[PDB]
Amino acid sequence: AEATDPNGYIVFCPCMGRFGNQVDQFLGVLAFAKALDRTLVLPNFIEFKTKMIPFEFLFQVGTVAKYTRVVTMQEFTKKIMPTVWPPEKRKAFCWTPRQAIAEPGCHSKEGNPFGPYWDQIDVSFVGDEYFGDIPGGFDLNQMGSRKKWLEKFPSEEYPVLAFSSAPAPFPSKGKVWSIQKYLRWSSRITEQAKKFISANLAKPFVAVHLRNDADWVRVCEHIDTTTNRPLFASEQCLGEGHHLGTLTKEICSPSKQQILEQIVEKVGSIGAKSVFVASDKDHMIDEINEALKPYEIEAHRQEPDDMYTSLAIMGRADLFVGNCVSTFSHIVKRERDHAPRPSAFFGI
Amino acid sequence: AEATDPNGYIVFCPCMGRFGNQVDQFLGVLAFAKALDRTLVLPNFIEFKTKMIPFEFLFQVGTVAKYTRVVTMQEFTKKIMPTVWPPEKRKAFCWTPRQAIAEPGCHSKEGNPFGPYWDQIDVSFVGDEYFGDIPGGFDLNQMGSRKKWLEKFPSEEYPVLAFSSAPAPFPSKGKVWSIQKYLRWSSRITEQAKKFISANLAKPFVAVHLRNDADWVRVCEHIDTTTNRPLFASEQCLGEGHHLGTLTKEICSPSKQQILEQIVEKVGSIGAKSVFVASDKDHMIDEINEALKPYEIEAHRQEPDDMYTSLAIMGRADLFVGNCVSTFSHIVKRERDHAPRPSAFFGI
Repeated sequence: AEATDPNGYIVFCPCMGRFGNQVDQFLGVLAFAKALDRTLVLPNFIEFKTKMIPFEFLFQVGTVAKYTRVVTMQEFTKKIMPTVWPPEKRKAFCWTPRQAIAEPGCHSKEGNPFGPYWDQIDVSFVGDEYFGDIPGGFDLNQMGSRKKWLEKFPSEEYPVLAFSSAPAPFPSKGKVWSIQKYLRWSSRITEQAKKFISANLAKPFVAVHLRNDADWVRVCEHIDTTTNRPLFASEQCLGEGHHLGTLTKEICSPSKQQILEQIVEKVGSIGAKSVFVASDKDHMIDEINEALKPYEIEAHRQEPDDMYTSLAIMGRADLFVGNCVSTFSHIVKRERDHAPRPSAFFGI
Repeated sequence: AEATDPNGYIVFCPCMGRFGNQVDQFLGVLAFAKALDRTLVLPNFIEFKTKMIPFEFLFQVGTVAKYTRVVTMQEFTKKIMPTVWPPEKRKAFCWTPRQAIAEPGCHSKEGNPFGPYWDQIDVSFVGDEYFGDIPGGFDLNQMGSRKKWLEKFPSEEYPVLAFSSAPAPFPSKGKVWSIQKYLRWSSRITEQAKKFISANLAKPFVAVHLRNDADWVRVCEHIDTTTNRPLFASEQCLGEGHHLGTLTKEICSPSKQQILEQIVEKVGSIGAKSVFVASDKDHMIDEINEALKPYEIEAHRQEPDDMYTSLAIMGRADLFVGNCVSTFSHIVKRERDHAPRPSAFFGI
């Protein structure tokens, strides 16, 4: 006999993008759950090898609970689902019906990682509900929107709002960035971060995020400086709606020369004794070491490059230099601001 | 030098479902274009063999123009696109960014028939815009929604609103059904309809729509009579929100016996001299002929079964017996009501 939340629950797939995008929307989902006053089922994060990673393996449940009411996916499946969310009542929630690429619907389980995510917790949907007629959908930005959610999907009939995709803005709104202070790395991640730092990174150290795979270069070469709209996390350095300047290809994709000059500069600025590099592809260790040869310091990376432990290391750095467009860099910026530790971005 | 509409244009893919669903949303799109006061680019309809069928091959442009301002796809590509919609300005419009199954976006051209549709008219998108923050999206149902469309997407910057999917409710709202009176079959279709009738269908004739492929049977066996919500076109026989009765599996998927009894009954009722059958699969010609043997009349079908000419034939029938759940049957019902000719449905 489990006593469940009378207001009910939200559960969702963090089904868009890599970890950067997933954390970016997760901040919004926390706000949305708080605003609706429903318990948030903490997601399994998704990694592409498909691997589901429990929230609690990465971040501390105790800490996130200081923002809003939460349960782990483990608690939800074992303790909550059996008494309030039987298989006959499992409905998925999306904006509008869509054509499968099956009747018109959300297609919550079509493709990867959509299907694997829900299959991980033995969930099949027996119907869809739509929220497009609630003004702003999940924004809660508009008058009567919050109440329409309560009106349209009452907890008795709808104890679980299960979302096909994260019910949150992408990219995240400035108002949710500070929620990052409630994402505290797990003990395992923090131990690993500390071990690496003591083993390889003489203090003070500069940590850098480099983004340079072909997919990334393609997005950067599309930038329109005349319209100058946000791209991914670009507002982190340029302000809301870019009121501070123009997003350039130099900012999105700094050249090897631009990277090396700016690293040498930042090392000089703080009298750094080591450099840490995290990258999606080219860590430029050999080129950076060649550049820092006169300072008698070296650059170090993780092998293999553990995404989560690298974020934690960058969070602990004496100085962080990130890529302004990258949501992965945005995790670091927000942690350093709120979890203020000095940060900088390439080309700004 | 073409003088174009200062208010601009709407173009869309009828990217959901077979022709029934496509016409169902098209009625809504006509209303939406009318409400926004933008010229509607008439779609190419989609058939799965992927084949694009020009609007004007099926329906009369003159007739639809009596509802709202329209141009054919041919006019749009040759006369309009070159002066107001250059490749650099071709943006797609959807509710929210989504994950491709590519950066987050509408993915207007991912899969089939999405990609082939836009490739048919040589359109590639260079960016996405979202409309989820306009209350109700394309509903225009809500106060300030119409004006937010005008405010957010002005014709100067946005001369073409190009939609990834039809910007219309599915299933269609009762308020749009009467718009079907502005869909008048082309001369080619009507000639073919008449030829078949004179050749095979002694008057008066009963026309029947039969739906029975495996995919269909699967949807019908999911019906919940206790919640009794609309399914596809079911409101055509049961009223808005089913205020008239309960949608049953008998209505959705009538048995062979139920079909045969009800056909014999309807033939009796009007002293019918022939039967016409249109089906997605089993036309039951041999079983129906066995049943009508005592009336000395026969059932006839088209070979191969031309979807469009069959709808036109059913529209002209002395009595139509349709499937209440089917949007294909709903085309017939609405034509007979508005284009009132007698209609009936199996199991009601």
